[PDB]
Amino acid sequence: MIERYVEFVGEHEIDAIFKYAEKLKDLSILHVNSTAAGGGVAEILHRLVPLMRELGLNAEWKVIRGSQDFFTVTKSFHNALQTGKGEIPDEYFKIYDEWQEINAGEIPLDYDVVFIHDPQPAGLVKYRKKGTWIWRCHIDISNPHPKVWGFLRGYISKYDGMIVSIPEFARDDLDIPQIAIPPSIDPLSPKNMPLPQTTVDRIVDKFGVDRERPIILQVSRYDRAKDPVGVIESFRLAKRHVPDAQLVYLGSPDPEGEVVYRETVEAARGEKDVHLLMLPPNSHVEVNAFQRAATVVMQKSIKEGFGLTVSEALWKRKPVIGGNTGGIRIQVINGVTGFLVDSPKAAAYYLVYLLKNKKVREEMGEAGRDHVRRNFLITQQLRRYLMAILYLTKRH
Repeated sequence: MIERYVEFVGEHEIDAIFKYAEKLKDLSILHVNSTAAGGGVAEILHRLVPLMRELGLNAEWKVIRGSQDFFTVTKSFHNALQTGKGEIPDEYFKIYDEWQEINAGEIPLDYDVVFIHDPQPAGLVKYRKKGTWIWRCHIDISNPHPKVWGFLRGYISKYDGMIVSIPEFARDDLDIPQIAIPPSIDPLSPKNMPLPQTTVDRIVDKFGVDRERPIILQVSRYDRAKDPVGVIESFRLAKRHVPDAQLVYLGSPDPEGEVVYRETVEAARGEKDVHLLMLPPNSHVEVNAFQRAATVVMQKSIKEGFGLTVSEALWKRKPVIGGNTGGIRIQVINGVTGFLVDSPKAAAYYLVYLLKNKKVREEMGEAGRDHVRRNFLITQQLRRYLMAILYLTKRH
């Protein structure tokens, strides 16, 4: 409930939210993405859409369907757009388009406002009627594979507006409005709520991790973009100087991903104190408990549109060692809320610095929680989302 947020952000932001929502009460809003389970987008929508309806907005959230072929194509597009690299068969474009049509027939699109999340449903804009169409981009499109980008830009050019996570993802080759809105954490979700010590203790012990010794935690999938191998390498460098330290890689189960996990177990071979965990999706309380038991959190991404796991860690007063890329850079303020690093070596250096400097850790943790309170709580994202709808629907 919106009132419960006053203790975090204060009445001014809450009154402004209600004021904006008053001007939108008569609009029908559709959100579309490609998954209702796990990932940053699903986790935002699961908290953001219910808050919209409580404000009395008519907001609906539909998820596309696809074959396993379809998700091979979209995962190759994702990696292409973020890395700038890859070999894309022309067949991939055909499969994408087919599933846009299947999905258009099965999804009524007659809304005043349509939000399409990420590249997977971006092709639905070919079946647009009227209203205001907004492309919500959650990925790094600063330096994309030019063919996958050129194809996807075909569709993006047909939208009325576009939301990116940080301003650095705004494109020069697009002349539609491009609005920077950082994602956010819901401080009252199961992922972020306060837990009793009894629950933290109980969940951390269940996975054989020792609470009496320092815990280094990365929460992320076993994807190349999260660099699980580099995190193990960072940890093995640090272990020479912090012998008690434990590593917990808390992941979720693609054939590329099964190889990454494989390489991670291999890079970890010879270390008892490395825990490569594999939790079912929606293990929110378990992620909460691990983030609260952690001494230091890593998010050593090679590419990251934002990385909610960073704001989650900072909110629980944990310093983060972040990959110097994408939206990690607005969450990790170097020397203040954590350290930005370009290599496993520099990650290792800062792991050792933070594990040996308790007062600095605790102080960065307080600065971390304060940075999230002012910038990355759901109420901030909701206010800016309402402001964007109001702005773009008045241009039509």
